[PDB]
Amino acid sequence: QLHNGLDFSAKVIQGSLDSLPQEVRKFVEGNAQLCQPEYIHICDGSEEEYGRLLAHMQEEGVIRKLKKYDNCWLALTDPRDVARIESKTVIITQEQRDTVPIPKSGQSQLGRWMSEEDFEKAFNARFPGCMKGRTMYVIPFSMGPLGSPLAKIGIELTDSPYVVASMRIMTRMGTSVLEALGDGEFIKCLHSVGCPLPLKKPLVNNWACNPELTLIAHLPDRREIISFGSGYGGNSLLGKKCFALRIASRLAKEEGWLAEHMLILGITNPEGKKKYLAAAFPSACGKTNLAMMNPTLPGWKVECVGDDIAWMKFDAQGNLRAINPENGFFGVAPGTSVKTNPNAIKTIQKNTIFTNVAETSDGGVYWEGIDEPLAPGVTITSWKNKEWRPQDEEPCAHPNSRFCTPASQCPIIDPAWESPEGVPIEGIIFGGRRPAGVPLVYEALSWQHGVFVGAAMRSEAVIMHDPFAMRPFFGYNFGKYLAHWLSMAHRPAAKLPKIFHVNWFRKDKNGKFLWPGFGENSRVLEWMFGRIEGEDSAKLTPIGYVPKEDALNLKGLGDVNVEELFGISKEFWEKEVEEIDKYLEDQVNADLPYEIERELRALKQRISQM
Ligand SMILES: O=C([O-])C(=O)[O-]
Ligand SMILES: [Mn+2]
Ligand SMILES: [Mn+2]
Ligand code: NA
Repeated sequence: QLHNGLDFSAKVIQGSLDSLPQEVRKFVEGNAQLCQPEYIHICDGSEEEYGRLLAHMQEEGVIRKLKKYDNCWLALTDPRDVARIESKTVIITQEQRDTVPIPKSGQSQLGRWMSEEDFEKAFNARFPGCMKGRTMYVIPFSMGPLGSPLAKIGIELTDSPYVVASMRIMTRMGTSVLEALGDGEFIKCLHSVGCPLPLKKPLVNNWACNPELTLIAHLPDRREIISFGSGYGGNSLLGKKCFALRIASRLAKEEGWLAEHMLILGITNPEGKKKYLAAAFPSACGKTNLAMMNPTLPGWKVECVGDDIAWMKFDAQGNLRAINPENGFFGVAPGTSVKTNPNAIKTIQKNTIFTNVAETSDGGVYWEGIDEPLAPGVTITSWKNKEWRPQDEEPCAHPNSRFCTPASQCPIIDPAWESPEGVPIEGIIFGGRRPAGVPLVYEALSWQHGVFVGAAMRSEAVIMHDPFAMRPFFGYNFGKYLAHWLSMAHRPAAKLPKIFHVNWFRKDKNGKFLWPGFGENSRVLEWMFGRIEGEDSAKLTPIGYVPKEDALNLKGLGDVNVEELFGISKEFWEKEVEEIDKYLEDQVNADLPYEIERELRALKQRISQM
């Protein structure tokens, strides 16, 4: 430099620009030049850093300590900033069609593209000087076990201490990640709450955000994630959805692997034989519930590898190896009870950050569906910081409120949850909320049919399409994604996992659920287990294999309505197939793999013959 305006060394309050890898320093310094932070804090990932940052946020009123628990915290946000906003979530590529198929109707439900040109304008409208008066935190994080050949590293720059704290839980972060990275490639993650000081607008609930300018951008060819205006969850914790789904799915396409919205669980039978299963459900269908299920069948054990995302790659032996890229659970809080999820309740008792849940007068947490009586006299403060009663119109916790907890604390965390080589997947489970027509469980007829079943997934929010549970998350053209899945069948040695589809939520003719669910879902898993083992416990139907008469263990369940629960009606499925046909033609069109259209034609024909 000729002057003093490019070297940010004097601004570093922890760490050293001289200690960073070359490309890390350039990423850090270049963005400091643009965003103009008062300070640069290079995170070390220490407990000391963590505790002090927590106490600082506490003193500022950004978070509250929950006194009932061990080292637990509560953040209440500005009500404008409570969730991911897909309309403000975009992927930038040279051509639109690389990001999304071109829909015949004109409006895509499979993603949202922005031109390079439009993003540049948006970027320039947002980031210059955006961190004035704030600390820029530098988060070196690994997605996956540090030593895993399947793990990927990112650097996230942020002006939110809430993000730092949450990222510590959700990823492996700190000095060891920088040491592991060296001069290797990393995903560039830039985040700002978009409120430079002095504040131009009112600070609501001590929660910095810029709703009008909120934009969550992905530049896969630049390996960059750029997010502005939201401090919340999947908008700000850049490793989770942005990196481990959107960027990663593109990388996976390029490199021969898969990045998927799937839980990973290990299940052991009463004979000591263990299998790993993956399952993709929409974000309201019992995913965390299944991942840390407490099975009701004697002698069965379920252990949790991950509850949200899976990175999967065939090894030289042909086994589909999976890792959980995350280091914690960012779970939806309402609906979590000792009934629905006893192991979740146990996990979140300590070292856990809660966001937008209710607080009890004795320093505890509360939300809809917690199904836990309070002592008389104990009162509730809602997520809106106001007195609340169980009979009031509005809920005490926001529907998208969250716990943010360490994975290592789950009482049934799998002993291989951090194994570098990953765990061998033997089955993949798709599923949704369908009150009618769709059986409790069926098995895909082939890999190609299995990919179709994934592609055809629909779930009651109105029943909407959500293929592979990836609708908000495709890093690239969904048709190409289908092609990618299909190509797995053409590599020699590959042991293709059996594919199943589940529906826990089928109802009778008056609104009553047909299946008790929760821990009883172990009875369905047992069937899958046996089918993987090659047992003839199946009956052929037009939609795939279903359990034979008496194949399902229904002991202790009373009078289960088997005929309704597993009923398949021509009328319903004629409608179903036409709807899938119209959806795929519109939304995928020219990019629809031949094999998928073939499976569609085949299903239609099987239905026509019943
Ligand atoms: O936060 C999540 O996990 C989601 O929205 O799928
Ligand atoms: Mn998810
Ligand atoms: Mn359930
Ligand atoms: Na707050």
